[PDB]
Amino acid sequence: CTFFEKHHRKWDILLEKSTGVMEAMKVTSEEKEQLSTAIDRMNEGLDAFIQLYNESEIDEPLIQLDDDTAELMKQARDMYGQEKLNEKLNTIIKQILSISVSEEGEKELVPR
Repeated sequence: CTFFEKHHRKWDILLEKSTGVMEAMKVTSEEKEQLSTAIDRMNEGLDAFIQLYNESEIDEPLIQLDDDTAELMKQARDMYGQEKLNEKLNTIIKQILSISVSEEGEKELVPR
């Protein structure tokens, strides 16, 4: 992202800055810090990166891909909800997770 990669390390930057700092990008307005950030890069960044990865950032050698990101949205969605906005995040995450970014795994393994 800041070295060589472009978006390959950006999606992780948006997921690492959005709900990976809890202020560096979580205290931008809350509603705008989740939406603006859910569209900022998640817009074409997700639709793109996803169309390039569709694993949640697997290509990127970090841990795997599931925890690489899931661990982020998990710790948040398990600690507060995703960014302390669960109230509205549930939709922001459900949207940025149902948009087919989670892992294009039928929404998430099993729907029902």
